[PDB]
Amino acid sequence: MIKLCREVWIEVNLDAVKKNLRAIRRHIPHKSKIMAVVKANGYGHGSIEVARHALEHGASELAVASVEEGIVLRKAGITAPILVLGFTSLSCVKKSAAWNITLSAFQVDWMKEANEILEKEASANRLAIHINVDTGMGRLGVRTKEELLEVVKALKASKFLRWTGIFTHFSTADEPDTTLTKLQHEKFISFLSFLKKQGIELPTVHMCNTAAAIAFPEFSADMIRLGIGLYGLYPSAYIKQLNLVKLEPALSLKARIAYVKTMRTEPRTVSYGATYIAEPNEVIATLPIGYADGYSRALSNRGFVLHRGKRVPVAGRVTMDMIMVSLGENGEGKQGDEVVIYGKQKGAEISVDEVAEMLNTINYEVVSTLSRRIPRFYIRDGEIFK
Amino acid sequence: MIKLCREVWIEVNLDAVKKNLRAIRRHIPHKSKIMAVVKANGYGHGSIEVARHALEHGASELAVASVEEGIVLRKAGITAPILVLGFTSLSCVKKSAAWNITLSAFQVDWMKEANEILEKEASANRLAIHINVDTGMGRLGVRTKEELLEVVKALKASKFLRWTGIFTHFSTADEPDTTLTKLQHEKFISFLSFLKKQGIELPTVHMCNTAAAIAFPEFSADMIRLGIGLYGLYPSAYIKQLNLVKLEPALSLKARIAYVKTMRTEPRTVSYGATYIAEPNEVIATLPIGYADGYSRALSNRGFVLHRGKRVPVAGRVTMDMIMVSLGENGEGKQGDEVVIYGKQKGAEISVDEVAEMLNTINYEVVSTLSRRIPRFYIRDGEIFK
Ligand SMILES: [Cl-]
Ligand SMILES: [Cl-]
Repeated sequence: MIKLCREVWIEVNLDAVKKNLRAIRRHIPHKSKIMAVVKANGYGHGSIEVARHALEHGASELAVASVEEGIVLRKAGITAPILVLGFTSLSCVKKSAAWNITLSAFQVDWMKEANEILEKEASANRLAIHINVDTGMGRLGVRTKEELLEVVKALKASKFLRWTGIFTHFSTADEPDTTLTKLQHEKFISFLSFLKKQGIELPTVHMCNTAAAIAFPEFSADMIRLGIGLYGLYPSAYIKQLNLVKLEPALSLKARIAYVKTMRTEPRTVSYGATYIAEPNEVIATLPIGYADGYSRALSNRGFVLHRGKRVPVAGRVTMDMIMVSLGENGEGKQGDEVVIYGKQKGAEISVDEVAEMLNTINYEVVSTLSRRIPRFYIRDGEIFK
Repeated sequence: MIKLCREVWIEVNLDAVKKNLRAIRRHIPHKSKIMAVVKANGYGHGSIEVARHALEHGASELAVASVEEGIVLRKAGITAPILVLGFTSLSCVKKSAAWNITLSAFQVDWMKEANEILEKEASANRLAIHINVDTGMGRLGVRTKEELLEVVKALKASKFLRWTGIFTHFSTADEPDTTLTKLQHEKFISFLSFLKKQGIELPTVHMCNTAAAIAFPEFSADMIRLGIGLYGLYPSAYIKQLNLVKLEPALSLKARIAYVKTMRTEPRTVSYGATYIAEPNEVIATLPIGYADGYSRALSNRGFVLHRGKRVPVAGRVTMDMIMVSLGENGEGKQGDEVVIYGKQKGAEISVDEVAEMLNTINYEVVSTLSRRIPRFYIRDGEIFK
């Protein structure tokens, strides 16, 4: 069924993804669109297959972190609009227009130089642009209404650029104190209305993320940007509280046992530093995953895996490519049994939220640091492919 | 010079890899060969170009973690012997014999069935095997002198296999207490003395890693396995202190500044959670690197980068694709300046070993978790390619 030389892999359930998008579509207003966020290799899930599926079941645009992530999607066949969320260098203006990637921009001088570059060539490639307004994130974007007016005029004069959006970003919308989130919203609404008093007509307006759309659905306007909710995970434990939308997690991680032995002979030391010594009756099983795959070294002598429906512990330090687990005295286990690292087995579970809690971080980082050297398999309609 | 859409990259200095190989050659006996370890994408440095250079300057063989990692090396034109250090499933016996990859084994029944697979397909190729003996690591390998002889017996009665090595691994050779290292050596030697009193001839013998080649060159036997020393990093502070061999680090990580602004209007909050609030004359700069690249989120409000030879601090939380740093009141900087994240700039340095200490791990983990969406550039005789 699954045949590998080194026996470790990931499974992505695409029937879960479709349900997560149903739930969201049926929460926000009917007049709002969905932009699916698939940067950082689909948050560790794989960007190509998730985008393809999301476009068939409710989304109409995509977002990525860089031009290079967008070009991978065009070569897979996708003709939908693609927006780049970070900052793009002027030396990629010609390539973005050629592949028809939408760029973010917020400076008067960037606009003119990008216009002159496409004018010194020709090509019916007009470059599409979204303007970023910084209302409190403090990362990228324009920050005063006088400055925004200068950028909008510099762009409306530029014959080879085309204005298709304006957005902002909320920095604390996953928290129970809503003070700063409403501040940001008032500031954005006033800037937009100042443009209206001057006779300027507005394109697509977007501002919400996963937490903003669950919590303040009346901020949806034209479009939202759905990210972490696409993959079946909640922005914060607090947003899980409200109990407004039901999501189902899409990823799990598995391996097969490589060797089993009893520690009868001496010495009975295990792994680097010899931080663990076994009984003469203890059974030790070896597994093919290590910290270079993204399984944190801080889980030395601390973590768990599921074998035959029960949790067994890591024994000794984590190494680059393998870990050892203890089956205890008596023992019971064979070369080739299936183990679950994240996910479910019978009626037991080790969830990604649990591991992130144990390591003092967030679920976002646990999934998106899973190495590309692990192969990905996709389930759709109960059957497996790649 | 370097031109990028998203402005972040790695530089790997092959002139430094060459000097590391020379220093090790002069310190060990002349009869002993060198096997270069490039598993896990060359400890994060890139496996292809580093293997090429190493075989041009002293190494005779290579080691990897899995059949798939060896296949990337053969596809780029490399014909040297390649040994898999982990466990390989019988699924890939026919494939390994076709791409001429050497595998480790230590079980009588695995030996028997591997021989059968290649028998029933005729096969002109003979699968090369190395036997792993477990003297104190507790990970994989054979444990008693009687059952090692059954395995030697079975491998010998197998016409489609070829015995080309026997080895073991030291579990504490980087520590001041040399008790256990002396004991494992003693056991390993009496096992081959046992085998030699039966008329059995021995193939290539190897036991040393980086640390045990430096502290005990009299253990070199036929061959050593040079891993972290090749990249210019010391296995421990204790081995670095003995001042026996001089290594030079190969890797640096850089980027360019995306945006600059003075926090004149309100609110002056910076990044998710609003964990840092700026001053109205403070200058804030935005860089394109994040925790999905492998820059740990635990460096939020804690780490540094180098700008114009100064250490400058991360402001607020690390995000998936970007960080923010503070230039101070009326600070000095321009959109496009060069920043150093790991490495040396003007008179300053942030070393990999410092970042590892700050996060309570070892230098192995820091380098081998740098993501593959970051491009690697190679420097040889002081100039650029790839
Ligand atoms: Cl932003
Ligand atoms: Cl081993």
